[PDB]
Amino acid sequence: ALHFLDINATEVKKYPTAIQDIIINRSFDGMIIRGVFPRDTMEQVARCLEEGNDGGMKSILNKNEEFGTKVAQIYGHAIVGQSPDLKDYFASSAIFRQACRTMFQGSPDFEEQVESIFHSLSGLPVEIPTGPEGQTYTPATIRLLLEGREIAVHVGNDFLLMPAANHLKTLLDLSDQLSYFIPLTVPEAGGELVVYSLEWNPQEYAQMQEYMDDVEFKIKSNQSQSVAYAPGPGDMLLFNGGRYYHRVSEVIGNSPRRTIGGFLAFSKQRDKIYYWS
Ligand SMILES: [C-]#[N+][C@@H]1[C@@H]2c3c([nH]c4ccccc34)C(C)(C)[C@H]2CC[C@@]1(C)CC
Ligand SMILES: O=C(O)CCC(=O)C(=O)O
Ligand SMILES: [Cl-]
Ligand SMILES: [Fe+2]
Repeated sequence: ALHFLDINATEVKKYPTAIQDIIINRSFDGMIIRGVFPRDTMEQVARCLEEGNDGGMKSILNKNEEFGTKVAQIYGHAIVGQSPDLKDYFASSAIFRQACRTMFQGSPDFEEQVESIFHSLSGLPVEIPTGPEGQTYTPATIRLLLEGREIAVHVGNDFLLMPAANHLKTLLDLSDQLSYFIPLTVPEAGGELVVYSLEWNPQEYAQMQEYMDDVEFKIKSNQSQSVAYAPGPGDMLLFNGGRYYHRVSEVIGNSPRRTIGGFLAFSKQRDKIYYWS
């Protein structure tokens, strides 16, 4: 069974070892952190994406039509499924950061608030990784799930074994990568993070549709227990997506599910938190 804490964002400094407790000690598996961003800020950002005045965010929208209903539309390239050079990824990452910064209008700033949370939950400095030639990684991508669309089952630690993570790998501690996301908008029904009790195993691909099908088989071959979560707008769900297989259930109704999220992990020497998408 999976164990998620649930606290208000005001309390995050009282859980200074929370990230260590999830990744290293495994004393629990995730957290719902309520009101990390105000509801106003989330609505504002959602409007910016609706109305088009999004600081250039729509210029880096990846519809991912060649994968159908099993993925989301992603603003900015995610690290998943990129060429090891990451040329396109770094181009969109740069745009994502300035666009995100623009839409949040320091109310509060996305990166500052997210870093503040991760800092309070670890007592560590928090940074966005840097590429071989100084290129910024993106701190997040925005995931848009339209009606009928879901996010196929997968697990995060597989991503660190993909060619696109070749640089990241060198910066990171080999421990579990956590996932985080914050809903900007929630759907009328469905669109729940469903986490399975099945654990990723290092003793058991890189092409994407091939990967998704490989995991869906692995999920159907085990049929293990699951729990569903549906955090509200502005709530951060932080959990061990690296270890536990999970998906996002089909979005029911016309209201799209918009999340801003990514991943975080310890640096090589466990003296820093990196976060990215
Ligand atoms: C959606 N989504 C992302 C991952 C993703 C998948 N397949 C894709 C194909 C093309 C672009 C992205 C993906 C999987 C099912 C691994 C998706 C997991 C969730 C992601 C937001 C992770 C960056
Ligand atoms: O809902 C999202 O944006 C991502 C869901 C997910 O797979 C994760 O949090 O790792
Ligand atoms: Cl993941
Ligand atoms: Fe995930």
